Amino acid sequence: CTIENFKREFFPIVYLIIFFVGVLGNGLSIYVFLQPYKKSTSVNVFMLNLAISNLLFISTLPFRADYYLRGSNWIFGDLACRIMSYSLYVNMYSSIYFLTVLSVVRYLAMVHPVTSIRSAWILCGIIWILIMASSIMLLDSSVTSCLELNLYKIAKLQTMNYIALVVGCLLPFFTLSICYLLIIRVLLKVEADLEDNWETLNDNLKVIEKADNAAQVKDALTKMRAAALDDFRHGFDILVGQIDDALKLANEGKVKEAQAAAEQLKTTRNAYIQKYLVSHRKALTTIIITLIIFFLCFLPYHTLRTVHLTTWKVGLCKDRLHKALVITLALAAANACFNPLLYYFAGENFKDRLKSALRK
Ligand SMILES: O=C(O)CCCN1C[C@@H](C(=O)O)Oc2c(NC(=O)c3ccc(OCCCCc4cc(F)ccc4Cl)cc3)cccc21
Ligand SMILES: CC(C)CCC[C@@H](C)[C@H]1CC[C@H]2[C@@H]3CC=C4C[C@@H](O)CC[C@]4(C)[C@H]3CC[C@]12C
Ligand SMILES: CCCCCCCC/C=C\CCCCCCCC(=O)OC[C@H](O)CO
Ligand SMILES: CCCCCCCC/C=C\CCCCCCCC(=O)O
Ligand SMILES: CCCCCCCC/C=C\CCCCCCCC(=O)O
Repeated sequence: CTIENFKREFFPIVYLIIFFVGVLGNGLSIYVFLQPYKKSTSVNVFMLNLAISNLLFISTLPFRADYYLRGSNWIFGDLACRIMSYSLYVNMYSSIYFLTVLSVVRYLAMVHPVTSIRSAWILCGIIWILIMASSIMLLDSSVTSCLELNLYKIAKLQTMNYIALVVGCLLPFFTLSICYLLIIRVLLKVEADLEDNWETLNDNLKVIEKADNAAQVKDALTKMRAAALDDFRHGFDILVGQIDDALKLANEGKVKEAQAAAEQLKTTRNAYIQKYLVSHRKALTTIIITLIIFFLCFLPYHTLRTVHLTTWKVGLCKDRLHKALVITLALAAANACFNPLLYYFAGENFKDRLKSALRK
């Protein structure tokens, strides 16, 4: 079949690229995750678990590459061949679940009604164990054609596919869709409220900026304090305190100095606004990247995988569908080197921590 020549030319290249990009990205990421960072949240745990899984899977891609460079011949043993499948599917579904967990955690962080480090490790251990246990029949106590689909494997894999498709791909993707919905909702409502607070404060600052006497400045500062009342919370409302100082000046009759005080109070409020809007932005970013990962890496692969299993026959080549499966399989594997784009653009000050970790 034509697809066999295609795979022999295609997989060595893509796998070894994924290996090179993935060892670099994950080793660097893991190094950053293991270095001490004071304000490190449970996010750090989930990313780290993902990174480690991704790296363990990447350590197998040379062997796969080897298989195809030899003309689809597995020279390693039966056990290494079983480990190929075991690593591939454990890493796949572990990754999907850590990513789902990371989006959920990041949503909870914006809403905050926390995941501690120890709890994050327990949740990770449970994910590891459930998925390793679900996968052990890939390790059953032919092999020359290690990575192929054959007629003895097809009956088991049809049943295995049903369950892995539903529970390991569609259920987490559904969870991600709900997460996106919830994050958009929270972000829009919170940003509407932040606009209203900013605008009330700016109204009163404009009033104070052109006020006739000290009583008027005092009244508008009082209204400002009423607006300031109602996750760092601006160092326990630092702006609200500075306003109290300005109100003292007002009650002393110092109009010019109270106006001067009010006019630098414009910026300390948007400091608060941003300290609590950056978490909402982190969650939006996490969910958008993760959904792109699903649409690129996992959903086409599970679709075509299912159709391939369903329509498979030992005599027929099925070249277009099989080639589409091969390319989507490559994208499922490439996820292991994609995941640091998440770490970098949606980690916890990851660019800062990288700069600090590499500087001599
Ligand atoms: O190269 C090529 O020509 C193309 C690929 C050939 N090829 C090679 C073959 C191969 O591997 O050798 O695989 C296929 C499959 N495999 C599956 O359809 C499957 C379905 C399920 C499955 O489950 C593993 C354990 C999952 C445990 C789990 C985790 C969860 F998170 C939730 C539930 C569960 Cl149960 C493994 C494979 C389907 C179609 C083709 C092949
Ligand atoms: C991944 C895919 C399926 C995402 C689904 C897209 C649609 C169905 C989602 C994405 C954003 C969602 C909206 C987000 C915000 C709100 C405000 C809320 O007070 C009413 C529901 C409403 C209007 C949601 C409706 C459903 C919604 C439009
Ligand atoms: C040939 C086979 C190749 C295999 C390649 C080896 C893969 C393992 C690499 C790094 C492990 C990192 C160990 C991570 C330990 C995490 C626990 C921890 O130390 O805590 C983390 C953080 O500091 C507080 O939560
Ligand atoms: C930056 C590292 C990323 C590595 C990504 C590897 C995944 C490759 C996925 C898609 C590439 C598609 C190439 C298709 C070539 C078709 C050739 C042909 O039709 O004969
Ligand atoms: C140590 C792993 C050996 C296998 C090679 C894999 C690539 C290296 C990946 C991560 C190396 C991290 C180095 C150890 C950091 C210890 C934590 C610390 O520095 O405090």
